[PDB]
Amino acid sequence: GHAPDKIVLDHAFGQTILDKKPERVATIAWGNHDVALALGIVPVGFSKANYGVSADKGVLPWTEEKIKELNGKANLFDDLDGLNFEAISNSKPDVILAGYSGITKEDYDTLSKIAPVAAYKSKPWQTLWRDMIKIDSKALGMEKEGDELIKNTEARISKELEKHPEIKGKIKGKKVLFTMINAADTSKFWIYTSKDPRANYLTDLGLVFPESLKEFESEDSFAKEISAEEANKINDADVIITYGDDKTLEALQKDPLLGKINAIKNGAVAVIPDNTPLAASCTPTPLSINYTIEEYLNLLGNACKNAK
Ligand SMILES: O=C1CCC(=O)N(O)C/C=C/CCNC(=O)CCC(=O)N(O)CCCCCNC(=O)CCC(=O)N(O)CCCCCN1
Ligand SMILES: [Cl-]
Ligand SMILES: [Fe+3]
Repeated sequence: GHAPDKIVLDHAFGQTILDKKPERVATIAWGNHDVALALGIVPVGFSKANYGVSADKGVLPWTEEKIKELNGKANLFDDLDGLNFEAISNSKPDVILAGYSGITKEDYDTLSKIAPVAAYKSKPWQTLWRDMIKIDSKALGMEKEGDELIKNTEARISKELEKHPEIKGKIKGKKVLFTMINAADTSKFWIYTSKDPRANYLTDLGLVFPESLKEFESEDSFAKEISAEEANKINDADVIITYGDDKTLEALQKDPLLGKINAIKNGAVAVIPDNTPLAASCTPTPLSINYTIEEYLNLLGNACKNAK
C-alpha cells in the first residue's frame, strides 16, 4: 500500500523530521500526553503530573480514565525534579512530544539524540491549547485527526456554554484577569498574560481581557509579577481568578491594599482550589476540558454574579 509522507516540524530549536508515523510515543512536560491519549494512543511513557494530584499517584483523573478505556497502562517517568533522560531512553520512543513545555536548548539537544522532538514554536510555556494539539498531533502523523480534535473540542466548549444559558450570559464580555495571589504574602502577585494558555482559555469561555493587561503584555514571559502598590492598575477587571482555598477571598478583602481592588472588593473573585484536578485543568488539554469545564463554569458564573 501507500506509505505516509515524511513529517517536517518547524519549532523554536529549528526543525524536526519524521519519516513515518511513530508507534512508540513518549511525552514530557504538561498535557502533551493527553493529546496523544485523546487521539487514541497510549504513550510508552510520560511525565508525572507535578500539580493537582499527590506525587504518589502522579496521574490526573481524566488522563487515567482515558488510559483504562484504551485498555492500556500508565507508564510514568520519575521526573518531578526534572527531565529523566535515562527513563526516556528505556522507553525506546520513536518521537518525544513537548509542544507544551519549558525545555531549554540543552534539553532539546539531549532529547533529540534519543528520538525526534516536537518542541514549542516560540518561548517556553507559551503554547495555547489549540496550538499544543496542532504541534503534538502533527508529530504523531495525525495532523488531520488533530484538526478534528480541535473542532470537536471547540464544539464541546460551545455546547457546555449552551447548557448553561444563565452562566453563559453572565460571564459573556466580562473583563477577567487570571492571577496568582497568595493571601499570606500580598506584597506582590502574578498576572498571567495572553501568551499563557490558562488566560487564553478564558476567552474561549466568552470572557475578555481588560485593556490594562496590555501594559504587562510582553515577549518575556507568560506571567508578570506586579507590586501591590500598583494594584490600582487592574481596577478595570470585572472578575479576578486565582488559586487558593476557602479563606482566600476574605483574607484579600481584609487586605489594606488588595481589598481596595474593585473585583476583590465586590467579591467577584473565582477561587480555584489549589492543587486539585480542577486547578490543574485551568491550562486546558482536550481531555481536561471535557472533564472539568462544567465545574469551571460554575465557579466563573458565581464570581461574575458579584461583578458590577
Ligand atoms: O510545571 C508546572 C506546575 C504547576 C504550575 O506552574 N502552575 O502555575 C499551576 C499553579 C501553580 C502552583 C504553586 N506553584 C508556584 O506557586 C509558583 C509560581 C508559579 O507556578 N507561577 O505560575 C508563577 C509565575 C512563575 C515562575 C516562572 N516559573 C516557571 O516559569 C515554571 C512554569 C510555570 O510556573 N508555568 O506556570 C507554566 C506551566 C505548565 C503548567 C503546569 N506545569
Ligand atoms: Cl444556567
Ligand atoms: Fe506556574
